[PDB]
Amino acid sequence: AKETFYITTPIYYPSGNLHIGHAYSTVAGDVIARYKRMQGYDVRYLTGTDEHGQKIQEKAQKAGKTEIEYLDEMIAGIKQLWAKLEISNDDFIRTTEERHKHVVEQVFERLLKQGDIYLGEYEGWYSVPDETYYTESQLVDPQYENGKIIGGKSPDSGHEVELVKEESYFFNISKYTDRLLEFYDQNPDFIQPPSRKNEMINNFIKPGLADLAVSRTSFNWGVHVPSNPKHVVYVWIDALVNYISALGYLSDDESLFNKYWPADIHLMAKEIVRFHSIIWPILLMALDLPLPKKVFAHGWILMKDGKMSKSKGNVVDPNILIDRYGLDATRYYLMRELPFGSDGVFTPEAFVERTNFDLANDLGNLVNRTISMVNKYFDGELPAYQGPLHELDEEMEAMALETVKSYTESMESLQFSVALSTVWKFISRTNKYIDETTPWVLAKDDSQKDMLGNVMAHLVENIRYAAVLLRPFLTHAPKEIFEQLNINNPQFMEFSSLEQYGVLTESIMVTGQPKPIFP
Ligand SMILES: Clc1ccc(Nc2nc(NCc3nc4ccccc4[nH]3)nc(N3CCOCC3)n2)c(Cl)c1
Ligand SMILES: [Mg+2]
Repeated sequence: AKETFYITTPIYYPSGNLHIGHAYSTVAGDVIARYKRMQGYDVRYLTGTDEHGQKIQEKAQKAGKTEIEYLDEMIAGIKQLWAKLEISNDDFIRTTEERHKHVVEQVFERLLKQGDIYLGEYEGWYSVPDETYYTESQLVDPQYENGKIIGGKSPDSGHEVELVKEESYFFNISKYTDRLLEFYDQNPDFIQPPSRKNEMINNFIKPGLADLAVSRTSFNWGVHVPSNPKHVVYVWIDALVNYISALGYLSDDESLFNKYWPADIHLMAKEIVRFHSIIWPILLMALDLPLPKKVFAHGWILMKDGKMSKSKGNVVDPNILIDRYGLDATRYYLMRELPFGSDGVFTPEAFVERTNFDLANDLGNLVNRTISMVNKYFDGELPAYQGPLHELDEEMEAMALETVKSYTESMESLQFSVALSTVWKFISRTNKYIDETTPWVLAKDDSQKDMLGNVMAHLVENIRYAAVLLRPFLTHAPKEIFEQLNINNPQFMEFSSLEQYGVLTESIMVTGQPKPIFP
């Protein structure tokens, strides 16, 4: 077998308007997926949607549609974005799918039988419009009476909160506390970034874990608890098991599950990392199922006003960006501007600057300079590579291998903006190499055609290296670079083709008519 690799994005909630940060997750998952497939893994890459709850019932009803009708339309639009981003997801899990709903049912009923889930009462500070409960310390403008909390406001919307008591099934999770802590100890790389682990052991595990209310009686649109249909499965169990339902767990064909579980990486935004680090492995322990090998939270893409939403007036539509500026530009900015363990920022100015200077100038003009010259000096015939003939070739070819080495180390540690900048260090140095070798000077001396060709050989081989490294990130530039150069063998486009510098042992006819990589 190709060794398997299973990567996931969270399931998105179909409110209707998607930012660059929802886009960030799918694009990054895609970079990981494309990269793993290039390394020879049997990849499965999952995304999908969280389709249940009170808020969808309401959305549907305002739009004047049934839930499904409303849902199908939100999802058509979601899947359209991911097609337009060229997300290489192998499947798309909808929580409204029988395959998912059947898992939810069975999972719930089993934890009931085991005695992990019990009937009690939830009490909390509820916000009607937010469809969300808040802790006393999360309240804004709290109201006190003789030292006791009596009311306050939602920190999201600022609507008044109201104390609600309600009947809930509860999943007893603190019973798995010491196992979880042992699982963290035996799996040190589990939580990425790892600085995220202690804040969580501190803030959430050691206080320690409260029983989790996992159903409600207050909505209809959702998976009903079979032994008790008045109760509907709340977000925790419904959303998490997306990752195992998509694989045919507990169906009649569990081959995908047997093949791909456990996941190698759950990728997520930081707001739900706690849920995937604590609740999720505990639920898996309760099901006697293997735990995922890694969970990775990325930061947010912020503005100058500051975090991104419909409300502040700071929403950026990935869609218009692809249209305005091109696909490769958009994918590039997102991956290039979000460091591991940090938030990033969208400025229209920063965007155009990164697209112009990195992509169009550094890369695009290296390619056009190089073809122009092969066409001026050799009428389109690129002399086959020979060896490191020029004083600078030996350390430049070393730099090419060092580029690939340092890129791979960044790709494995999830440090994408660093893998990209490393490639661009090599990009720039290849541009420097034209200035250094001044081919036009060589071109005037007939006894220098060998060296001229050596210089050209290097430039192209340097371009080819950068195109291969960029393939997980950019779905257009690399292919269009290989065509322009008339590198037409699929093998010369793979990672293995980078182990030894100078791979074009025969003459090739670069394009007569080179156009911009980035228009
Ligand atoms: Cl893969 C994945 C994706 C998301 C999440 N978390 C997550 N999602 C959502 N979505 C909206 C939402 N509301 C829902 C109601 C019923 C069923 C599914 C519902 N989904 N809402 C929350 N809330 C946490 C507490 O405040 C209120 C909402 N948490 C998890 Cl744990 C896993
Ligand atoms: Mg009822």
